[PDB]
Amino acid sequence: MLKRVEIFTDGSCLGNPGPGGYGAILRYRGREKTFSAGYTRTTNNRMELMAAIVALEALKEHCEVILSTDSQYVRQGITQWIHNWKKRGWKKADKKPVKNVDLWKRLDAALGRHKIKWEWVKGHAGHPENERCDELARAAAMKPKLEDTGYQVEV
Repeated sequence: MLKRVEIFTDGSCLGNPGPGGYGAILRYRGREKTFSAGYTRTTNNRMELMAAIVALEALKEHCEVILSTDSQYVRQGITQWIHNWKKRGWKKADKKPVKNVDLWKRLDAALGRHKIKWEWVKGHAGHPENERCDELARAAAMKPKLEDTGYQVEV
């Protein structure tokens, strides 16, 4: 019987773009482990992705993951865009590069190593783990220690 793990993620910025942060809760057999980190300058989308990335990468063996988030950016990514992007070797129709391809590739990579089961949520109501993640992300964004080297900023 494959290890079953639940993952909750959320990421955001104190003004977008701006100081950002993410928070993830990885639960297993009633025991939970927290994950968080703050960056000097980044965007909401990157954080939403980072959260899922770090959590998934934390796993050290094949598992059955039940990933839950309220991020539409990640939702649409996984549900639609992600498939088409890979076909065109990571490049939109108008030849423009896909945004945050660095993090997307990383997420995809991590995803393929487990049996994911996505669960898209609406608000905080009836979703305590997620609310908690949001809390983690904000606190981390208050005093960021890391730096998002993959963030371009751009003129």
